[PDB]
Amino acid sequence: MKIGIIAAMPEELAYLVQHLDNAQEQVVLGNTYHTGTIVSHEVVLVESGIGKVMSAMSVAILAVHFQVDALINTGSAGAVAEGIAVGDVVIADKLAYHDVDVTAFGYAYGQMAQQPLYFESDKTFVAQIQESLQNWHLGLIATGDSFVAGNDKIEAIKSHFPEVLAVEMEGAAIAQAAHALNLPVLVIRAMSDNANHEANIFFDEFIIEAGRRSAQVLLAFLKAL
Amino acid sequence: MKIGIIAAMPEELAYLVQHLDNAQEQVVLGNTYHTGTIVSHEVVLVESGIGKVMSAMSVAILAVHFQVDALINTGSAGAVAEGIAVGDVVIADKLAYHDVDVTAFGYAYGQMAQQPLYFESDKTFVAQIQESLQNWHLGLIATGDSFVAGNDKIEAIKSHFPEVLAVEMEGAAIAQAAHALNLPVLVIRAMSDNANHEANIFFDEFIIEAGRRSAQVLLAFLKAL
Ligand SMILES: Nc1nc2c(N)ncnc2[nH]1
Ligand SMILES: Nc1nc2c(N)ncnc2[nH]1
Ligand SMILES: Nc1nc2c(N)ncnc2[nH]1
Ligand SMILES: Nc1nc2c(N)ncnc2[nH]1
Repeated sequence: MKIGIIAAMPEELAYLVQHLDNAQEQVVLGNTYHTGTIVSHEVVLVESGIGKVMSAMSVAILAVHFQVDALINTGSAGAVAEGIAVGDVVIADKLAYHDVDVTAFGYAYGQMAQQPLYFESDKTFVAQIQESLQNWHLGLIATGDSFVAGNDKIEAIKSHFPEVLAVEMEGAAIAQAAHALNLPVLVIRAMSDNANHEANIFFDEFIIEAGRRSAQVLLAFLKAL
Repeated sequence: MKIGIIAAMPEELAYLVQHLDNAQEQVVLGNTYHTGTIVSHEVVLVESGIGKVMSAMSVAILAVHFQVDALINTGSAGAVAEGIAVGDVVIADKLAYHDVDVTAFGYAYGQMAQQPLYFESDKTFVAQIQESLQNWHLGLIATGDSFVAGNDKIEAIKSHFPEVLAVEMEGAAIAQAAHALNLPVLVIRAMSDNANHEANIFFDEFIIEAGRRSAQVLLAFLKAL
């Protein structure tokens, strides 16, 4: 499988670019796509930009232009669940939006129209990475076009998804796009903050570590795949 | 210019498909793209699906695969401003998200990270359609991954954007994607409801009319372009 690897920010893609063999760059519509191999696997790496729209466009271009067979999404997120420490890794076995409301038509809160409420990382990828797995957790990552920085927002999100482990701005968008384009995806994150009132401060301090930790898990997964 | 034309729902693309000359269909990653000409213009038509992610993927595929030169986005929206009647048309001279909060890093409410707060329909397209222009208005359309159906939500949105004329789920996403991919876009909508407690009921009754009215304005624009 040719694997597309997406990260929202440069800090989250840097470590992987450093491990890219026979690296080449291809500029497509103003963004750079890195091609080459990682431990034998044909990959395309891309820093998508932040949020639902930028994520969705990278998936579409990876699918249509680069003809990838699978996707891995890596980066940092905010820790919200019991037992999840800053620096921990979360493998998303489910993904959902925490900021979607089409309930007027009967959909569940969080469920986008003409979509399932929950998307999932590919089950075989999840089984394999668990085996290769750093303190880590398996569970729900909730996505929204918002940077969560307050207990009031955390509690709002938990009132809809009590089992949420972490929050961030792209996961469910990448999974929605991947599912629409018929591609398996694996979503991995490392915690840079607690999504609380200080979230922006700790995100700034720990983004590089979190980006690297998530990337290290991705590399361990590719070594075993 | 080869023009990509995007509508979220089938009801919003049907009238245009009926006016497509030498119509052909091309299936790309599970979605149908209609090619041909409308009043001499080379077009590609696509029903993107609902919401930010589906919109963004259609723009990316239109850009990268079909190599379009411009985009027109058409459909229905909910009327929220003074003087805007159900059935009226709104040409969006500005677009912004009403559901985005990255204020923790200093961005304005509604402003996505690494993006402007307001996107705009291409100024030359707006000048031309005004000339070709049905009761209609020129102003802000606010976008969110939510179907607005309550005065409480309307008032929430207006507290952030007092000049908002209508609300819907794709405009600003299409404009964000178009801007990122360096393509001019024109956003047009016809009102199917008032985004109030009955919004889903009136949307169901008037979606076909609204889809057609917006499409008729788009056709008048192409006839003059
Ligand atoms: N409405 C809805 N609830 C669920 C659930 N508990 N699990 C999966 N899909 C769902 N869809
Ligand atoms: N690393 C990271 N932290 C967060 C947060 N608190 N909210 C949204 N996205 C994020 N991404
Ligand atoms: N923060 C911010 N305010 C504005 C405004 N009033 N107009 C355009 N761009 C903006 N960006
Ligand atoms: N036609 C239409 N009405 C609406 C509404 N009230 N909210 C969001 N999108 C919409 N689209």
